Amino acid sequence: HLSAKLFHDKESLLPLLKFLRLHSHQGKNLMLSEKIQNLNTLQHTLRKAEEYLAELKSETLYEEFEAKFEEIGLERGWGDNAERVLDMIRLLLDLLEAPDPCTLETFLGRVPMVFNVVILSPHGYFAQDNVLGYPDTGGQVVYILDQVRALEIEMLQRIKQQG
Amino acid sequence: RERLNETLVSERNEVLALLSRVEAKGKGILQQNQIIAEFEALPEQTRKKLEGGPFFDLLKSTQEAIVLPPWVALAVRPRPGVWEYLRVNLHALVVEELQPAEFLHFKEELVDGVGNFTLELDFEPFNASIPRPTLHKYIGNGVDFLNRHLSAKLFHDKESLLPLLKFLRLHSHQGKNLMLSEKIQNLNTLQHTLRKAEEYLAELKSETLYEEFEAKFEEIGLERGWGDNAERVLDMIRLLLDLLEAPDPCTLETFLGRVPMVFNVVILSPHGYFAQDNVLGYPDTGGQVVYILDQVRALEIEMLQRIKQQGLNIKPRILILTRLLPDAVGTTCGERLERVYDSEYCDILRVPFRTEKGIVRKWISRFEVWPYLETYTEDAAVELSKELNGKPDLIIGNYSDGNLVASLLAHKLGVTQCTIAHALEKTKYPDSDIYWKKLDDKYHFSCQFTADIFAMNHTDFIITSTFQEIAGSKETVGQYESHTAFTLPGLYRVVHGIDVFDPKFNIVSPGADMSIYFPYTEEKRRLTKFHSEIEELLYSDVENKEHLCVLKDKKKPILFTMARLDRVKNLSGLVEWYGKNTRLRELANLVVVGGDRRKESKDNEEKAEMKKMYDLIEEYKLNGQFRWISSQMDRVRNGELYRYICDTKGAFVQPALYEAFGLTVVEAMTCGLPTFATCKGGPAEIIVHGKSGFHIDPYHGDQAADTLADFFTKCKEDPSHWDEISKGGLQRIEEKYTWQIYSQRLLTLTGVYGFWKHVSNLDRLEARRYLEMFYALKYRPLAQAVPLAQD
Amino acid sequence: NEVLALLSRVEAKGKGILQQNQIIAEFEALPEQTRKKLEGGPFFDLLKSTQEAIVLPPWVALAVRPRPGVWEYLRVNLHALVVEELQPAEFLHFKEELVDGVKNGNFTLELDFEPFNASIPRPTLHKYIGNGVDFLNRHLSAKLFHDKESLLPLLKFLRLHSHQGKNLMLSEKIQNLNTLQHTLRKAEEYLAELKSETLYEEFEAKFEEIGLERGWGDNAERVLDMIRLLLDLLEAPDPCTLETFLGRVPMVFNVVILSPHGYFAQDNVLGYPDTGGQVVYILDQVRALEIEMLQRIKQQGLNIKPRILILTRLLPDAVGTTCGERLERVYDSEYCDILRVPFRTEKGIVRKWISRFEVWPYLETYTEDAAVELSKELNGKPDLIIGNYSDGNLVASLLAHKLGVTQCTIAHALEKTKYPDSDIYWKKLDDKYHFSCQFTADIFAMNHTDFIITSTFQEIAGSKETVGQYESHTAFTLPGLYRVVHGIDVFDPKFNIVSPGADMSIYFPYTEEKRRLTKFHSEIEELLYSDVENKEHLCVLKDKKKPILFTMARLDRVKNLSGLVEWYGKNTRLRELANLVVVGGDRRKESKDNEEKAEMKKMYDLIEEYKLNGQFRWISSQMDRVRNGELYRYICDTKGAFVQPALYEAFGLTVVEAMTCGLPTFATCKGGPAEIIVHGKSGFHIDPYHGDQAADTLADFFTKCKEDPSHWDEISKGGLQRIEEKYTWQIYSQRLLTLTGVYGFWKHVSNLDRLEARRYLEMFYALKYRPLAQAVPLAQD
Ligand SMILES: O=c1ccn([C@@H]2O[C@H](COP(=O)(O)OP(=O)(O)O)[C@@H](O)[C@H]2O)c(=O)[nH]1
Ligand SMILES: O=c1ccn([C@@H]2O[C@H](COP(=O)(O)OP(=O)(O)O)[C@@H](O)[C@H]2O)c(=O)[nH]1
Ligand SMILES: O=c1ccn([C@@H]2O[C@H](COP(=O)(O)OP(=O)(O)O)[C@@H](O)[C@H]2O)c(=O)[nH]1
Ligand SMILES: OC[C@H]1O[C@](O)(CO)[C@@H](O)[C@@H]1O
Ligand SMILES: OC[C@H]1O[C@](O)(CO)[C@@H](O)[C@@H]1O
Ligand SMILES: OC[C@H]1O[C@](O)(CO)[C@@H](O)[C@@H]1O
Ligand SMILES: [K+]
Ligand SMILES: [K+]
Ligand SMILES: [K+]
Repeated sequence: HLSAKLFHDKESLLPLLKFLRLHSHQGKNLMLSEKIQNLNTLQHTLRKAEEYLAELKSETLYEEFEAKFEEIGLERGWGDNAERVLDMIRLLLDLLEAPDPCTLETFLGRVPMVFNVVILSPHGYFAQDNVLGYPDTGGQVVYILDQVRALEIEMLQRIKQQG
Repeated sequence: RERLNETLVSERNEVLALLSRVEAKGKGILQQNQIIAEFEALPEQTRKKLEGGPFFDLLKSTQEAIVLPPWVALAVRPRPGVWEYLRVNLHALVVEELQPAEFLHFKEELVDGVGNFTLELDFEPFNASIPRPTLHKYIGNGVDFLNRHLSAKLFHDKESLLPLLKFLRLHSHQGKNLMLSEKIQNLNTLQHTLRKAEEYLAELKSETLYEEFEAKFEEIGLERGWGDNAERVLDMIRLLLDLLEAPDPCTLETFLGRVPMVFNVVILSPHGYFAQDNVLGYPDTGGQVVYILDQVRALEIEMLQRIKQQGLNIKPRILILTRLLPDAVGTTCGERLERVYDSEYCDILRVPFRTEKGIVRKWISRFEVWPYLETYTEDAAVELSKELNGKPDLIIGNYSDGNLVASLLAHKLGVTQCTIAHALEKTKYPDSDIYWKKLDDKYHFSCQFTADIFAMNHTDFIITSTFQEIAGSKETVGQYESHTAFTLPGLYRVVHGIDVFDPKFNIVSPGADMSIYFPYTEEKRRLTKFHSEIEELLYSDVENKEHLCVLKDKKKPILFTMARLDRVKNLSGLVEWYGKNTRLRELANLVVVGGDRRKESKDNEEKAEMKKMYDLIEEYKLNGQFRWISSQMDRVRNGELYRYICDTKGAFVQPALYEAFGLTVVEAMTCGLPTFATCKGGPAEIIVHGKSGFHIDPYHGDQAADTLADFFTKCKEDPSHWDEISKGGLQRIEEKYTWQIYSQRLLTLTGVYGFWKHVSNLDRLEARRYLEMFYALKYRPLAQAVPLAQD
Repeated sequence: NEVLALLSRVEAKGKGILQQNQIIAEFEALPEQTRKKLEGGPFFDLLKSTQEAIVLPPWVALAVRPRPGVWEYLRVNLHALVVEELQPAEFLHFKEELVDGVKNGNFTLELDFEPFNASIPRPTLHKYIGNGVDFLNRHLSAKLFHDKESLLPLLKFLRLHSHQGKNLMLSEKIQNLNTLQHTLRKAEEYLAELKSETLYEEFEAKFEEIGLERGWGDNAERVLDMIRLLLDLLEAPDPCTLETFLGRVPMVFNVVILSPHGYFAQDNVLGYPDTGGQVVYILDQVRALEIEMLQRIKQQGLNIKPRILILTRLLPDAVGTTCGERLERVYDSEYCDILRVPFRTEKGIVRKWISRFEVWPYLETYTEDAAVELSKELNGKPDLIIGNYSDGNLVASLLAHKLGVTQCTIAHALEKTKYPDSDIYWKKLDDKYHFSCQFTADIFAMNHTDFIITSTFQEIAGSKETVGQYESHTAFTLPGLYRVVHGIDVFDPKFNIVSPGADMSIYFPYTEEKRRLTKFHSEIEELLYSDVENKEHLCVLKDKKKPILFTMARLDRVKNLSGLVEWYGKNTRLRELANLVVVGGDRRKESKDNEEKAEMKKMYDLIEEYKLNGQFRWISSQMDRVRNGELYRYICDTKGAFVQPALYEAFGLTVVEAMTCGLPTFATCKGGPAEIIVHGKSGFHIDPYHGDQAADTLADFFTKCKEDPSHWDEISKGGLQRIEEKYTWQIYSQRLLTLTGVYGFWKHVSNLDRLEARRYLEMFYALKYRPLAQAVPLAQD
């Protein structure tokens, strides 16, 4: 649905830009800067970013080309090296041109997003010992402990990969 | 309009940048390419240039510098497919940017000097239907774009889905019903029918043959064409259910590619001597022929598998329509119907040219066939009507006459159309657009350019062999691209000819037949049966129509080339470069194959070119370092010939002023022979300089010649150097140019565009009338103008 | 009735290879058969509605017109039955076989405009034919309704609107619908408290600050109304409000009118070949258009001085006329001038008058020259361009294109309908009439123009039984040249019926004595009643007391005056009842025109053959409208009648002129007069194809009026009332100006989709007209 609504409808694409422009965490600005006010300069910048990066060595750290990026309106979060920033930028360019579901998902999943997570489990005796089997204390408790542990490994992984 | 700024740098660099803008004025009343615009005062400048700052922008990318009265106009191309036209004047200031139609006005004043209501062709209005990619990535990728649009349009729009239903509902072959029967009158029942089918089918065994459930299917409204077994019928049913629900690009393409569609194929290749033997190297007879022959073989094999897999027994037929030449002796060009070697279903179908005085017997040059094509279309319609069982499912045009005809044919018969340029003469003959009038009596370029612009927009999709054929490179303009804005002063002005972003361009790269051309290093496969013949061909002391001069030293590496002999192929030029460079003549022997000296020659360029070769031999005293070999018509022996050059550790050089694709380049590499190809056109893309081969510049040949001397010099020092490039090439080929994926791609495209054709019928209706009128009132007159051949 | 149709289909086959019209198809077929007719069933109506049937040996093709604008094409084998549906293109194949022996080339050009115009949905109703502005209004109204993207055009339009560098409406300060909104409200409060009559000079200082430029009104009351209209459009657009506003915005200041052929002047011309109602129409038009134009410019609070140029051809050697001067003021106007530019070639300018059928090779250069010459005359560029007839429409299109101006076209006649089967038979007519050129320009300007003005409904869609002038251009073919599958649509929103009128100061009832111009009587008496035969008038009337059967017109084949003379000549009863007075041809000089020259011989001969002396007075061209008006009123005095026996008449200003004077009129039923007159009420119809009946009908009128004198006065009154209601110049000027505004704006909205049609017509002009035009032999001095 998004993939289709996102195809050459300008009034449709703006939201994605607002998203990336407003996107920030803990006072640090992410993805697009405030210097980018519209799809036009967004398209322009992304392109300008592609040309440049295409030339650098794959494993080049974001820090190197960071100076240039900050000028043209690009803040952190695209990737840790040039290779990863390259793909991420290429994907977004694609969403602006010819949106498809695989691309839409793959990109929205890559944007560093989940940092702080709140999980709600009020009832039962929720603990890591001397609990399981008490009234109301059961698979939910077991499920949630396994979940956060797994979830934390991924979140670190994703935070690292996006630089 | 950013590029009109970096030039305002006259305020900073002025006393310098108005110099290069001068030493151009010191050429005068003309135009010149980057080679000239750049290599003029820029290199010929003094250290008082120091212009390697902000200004190198426009110079470095400026396609043509057109000198005029005090005003000089530049054409600047920031990115492929984007054009800004500018004019300042020489010494003086005030440089103002120009509109497209206006920039052409300035080009026309360069010849005629001044026809107010003189025609403008503009196609941009006639296509705004689907939007167009602004992204480099989608150039030559258009089907991927059309898919994504089609997917979107199809997504939950009731009315929007109906087209797909009707498509499968009407669809049929030779009166037999395929896909959906007439029972399904709306999406409601189709949704329901498909669902019930999947139920029944999901239950049965994987390998269960269609015949089992055909009974049930026929009952519920489903005819054949879904698959041979149940496993395949299931997949197809799911694909469709999915396009009904939540369409996506991968699915749409997959399903549309899969529907049984292409059974009868019609291929137009009228000009030249089209045959499987005793032809190649003749005028107009060359890579287009080789390409079509490999093409149909591959296409047949894929078609057969698709038909089998979909649960059909239908017999495919592929016809190559060309001209019947009753008088070409020693060829088969006189026989109406001929089976293509190694195919069951591919046939050459020959139809004669005629006027009201009866058939026209003699061979005619590809530049002169125009008057004959419309009657050819009529007559071919009739003949292919006779041979074909049912009508054509796909029509593919080739080159200008072929594309012209295939357009007419497809309009007439109502069939999906593809075109393949194979070359575009406007890029091969520089400024032949602006200067067309003085060239017309010889090349009749007025008809061709018209046929080209006509077919280009008339076709449903276009196949190209490279990206360069569409948008070229970052530095230089593409072959199609150069047709976007041009003028033929006095005739008409093309404001928008074609758009490098049009969703109809698809790049499908051909290959070389791998049983003919393989690595020289496989001994088990070498054809030694041929070595006597080849030893004679290269090294014998007999001079005759088969070969001229002689090689004194038989152990040198051979510098090899092969091609039709015409001016653009530039074989004479290479012979000169070689002649002048003494170090190179020392290291290697020149062996050139082109032109047929067994018979007196009827082609203008060929004749001219034979004259130069004859002279050059005398001028540079080529005897003993040179061997001039006549046209080699047998591809099989040709394969062994390439490999043989490999044994000597030589190279293949292709010195053309422009080369639209260059199969010989693909061939040489496939054999493992290190290749030096021209940087103008396709080989620029085929070869990665230094890795899979090298590039040379036909405009600086003395440099080309010495580059070659460096290469041989290195290999004598380090023989592993020769091997390095040999492998580079072998790999590039395996990676890029091969026939396997070709047919699959081609069939899939036909499926997608065929359906697209039906949705979008309503908005192309205007462009259809436009194109009808262009042909009627522009082409027909120009063609009738062309002199008839005299028997 | 499977046994019957095989019969009529036989009778129709017996006629052989030809086409037959309903006048014949079913006219011979249905009644001329046995009593086997029994046809009151369904299959009857099919034939009864058939416009033509083209019969070839195995087959007959039928064009069926159930309702105006609605066509079906069918074929039937004359044996075996089997009716078969047919596409317009396939039906046209038949005509092409009928003539050349085979269809036009398989790849020969088919003109089809349908896919082009389609930008806006077609009206299906009879009511909207000729009413197109009404329809375009409901469309814009809706497209405008609460659509941001759709209101911008109106802002952009109003923001760029200017004249001669003086800004109008909105200034550059207003960049968006929001500030426009805010400003209009701000402007609304202000003007609400002010006195109605406060002049724009007062609040002018204020408006300029908030971005409002001049042209909203002359006083506060008017600026207020207008601003509120715009508020409404931005809020809740409706058709009436939209039109009113668009018609109010000051737009037309400079007007360019194209009328190149004939001898175009204010005196000493009318009745000369090619010189006739088109000239009259245009003169009355500019006069009235100027008045309204001044009216509006004042009201919107502007001081601009209008200009109206009528571009025509400079004829240096036409003597006795003013056709030799470059600039001429139109009598009774401040701002209207005739502007003459000469025809020329490489060899220099061409002196001699050239017939309308021959001008084509000259029309392109004319346009270029005209452009240059009107650039000198006009202050600013043209705000409106009006094409007239074929050569005029052709040149009006090229100018409109060149200058980017709003284009209207007025046919004034369409030759294809005047010369039956001139499309299918075009080839044998061409050396003489060059219809390949003309039809080409017709089709070209018809589509190229922004809107079209007609003088009658019949001019578009005809009547229930008969095809319309434009309607006949929808599907037609010119064997060997090209095929027109869809050339025009009778329902096209660009059509507008705006009826012209007769100048009310020149033509009025014969019964107002104070107004009659008696100073003319001496002359007219000699004109009608004198015993002298000369180049001014031929023969002589024996009895001055009989009523006069009067007609006046250009003298040519189609006006069919030699016909009327013959009808009258044959019929003794008519001859005793009244004298025939025919005004046509100028016999003072040698006639340089083909039809007129031949038409004169026909006339002369008839005079001898029918012994016309004593009953007949043949008068030369009366070139002065003033005396002519009185001449009309004199015919009234005798209790005579006006008769207009054309084979076809596109509109018929004479018929109007007659009726306006109170002179009972019998006019041809072929073409415009059919709509103008209501048989038995406003006058009577006659059929030029049955003359002897036309005559008898006239004799009957006169016999009646003799027995009952008050019967003459009934028709007289009916004619007068009819005119008062339908044909008058007053509204014309309002409508035309309004239309120019609505269509002017639509230009900016629809521009996206006329780009396609624009390139289509460009190629048609370039590769079709030009070549044809150049093929026409040039005149030689
Ligand atoms: O005495 C007990 C009972 C339960 N469990 C664990 O609690 C979870 C029960 O989850 P399940 O989904 O099976 O049932 P639920 O308690 O969620 O209804 C499982 O991990 C059990 O191994 C346990 O560790 N000790
Ligand atoms: O004397 C000749 C000349 C041509 N060729 C073949 O003709 C084709 C030429 O194709 P290319 O694209 O290189 O040149 P084109 O003729 O298309 O311009 C290649 O397959 C060559 O092997 C050949 O076999 N013998
Ligand atoms: O000898 C003539 C003939 C014509 N007229 C005028 O020319 C016009 C003819 O217009 P109409 O539309 O009736 O016929 P048209 O000439 O336009 O075909 C009328 O105003 C006539 O009064 C005239 O004044 N004197
Ligand atoms: O009904 C299942 C119950 O057990 C839990 O998994 C907790 O162990 C909860 O979901 C709920 O209290
Ligand atoms: O223009 C090059 C020529 O050679 C061909 O490849 C045929 O061998 C054609 O494309 C064209 O006739
Ligand atoms: O075709 C009728 C003729 O009469 C006119 O109305 C002018 O008197 C013109 O439109 C045309 O020349
Ligand atoms: K951000
Ligand atoms: K079917
Ligand atoms: K304004």
